[PDB]
Amino acid sequence: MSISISYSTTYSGWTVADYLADWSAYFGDVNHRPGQVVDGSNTGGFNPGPFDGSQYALKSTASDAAFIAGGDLHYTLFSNPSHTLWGKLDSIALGDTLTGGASSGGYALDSQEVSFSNLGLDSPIAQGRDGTVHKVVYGLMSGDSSALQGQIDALLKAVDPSLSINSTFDQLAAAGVAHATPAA
Repeated sequence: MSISISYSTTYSGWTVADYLADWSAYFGDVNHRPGQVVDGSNTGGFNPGPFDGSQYALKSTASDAAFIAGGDLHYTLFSNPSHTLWGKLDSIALGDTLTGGASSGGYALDSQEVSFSNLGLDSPIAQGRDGTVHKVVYGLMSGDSSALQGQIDALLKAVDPSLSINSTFDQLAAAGVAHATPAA
C-alpha cells in the first residue's frame, strides 16, 4: 500500500508544505553539529538504543516540539562514514511533548499534530550523509523540512498526479490517503 497520513482537524485547510514549513520554524534548529553536541540536551534518543532502534525521537531545545522517526534506524557515531543516520524510515510523527523512551517500551507524543507513514525509505550505510533517510531526519533536527517535503511529494504523485505537498489535508483525505484525527 501507499503513504498514509494522520492529521489533526486544526490543519484541515492547510497544505502539507505550509504545515511542514511552519512546523520546521516552530521546532527550529537544535544545533546538532560538530563542536555543538557536548551533552545529551540536543542528541535525541533511540528505542531501544544506544545507537540503533525501531524509533529515533528528538525534542526541540527551542520549544515543546518533538518528532519520532519510526523504522529500523542506525547511527554510525564515530565509525566511517561518521555521524550517519541510516536504515529504514517508515514513519515520521510530528507534534508536542515527547514521552517515554527505551526504559518504558517506546516513545510517544502527548499531542501528535501530524504523522506520515509507509514512507518506504531505505538508505544504506555506504551513502553516508548523502542518504535520503539521513537528510530527511537531519532536516527535521536542523529546522529545514524540505527533504521530507520532497519525499512526501514523490509518494503523493505516485498515488495520483493531482496530489502534491500543495494539496490540503482534507483534499488528501478525499483522495483516501489521509484521515482526520477522531479526537481532533
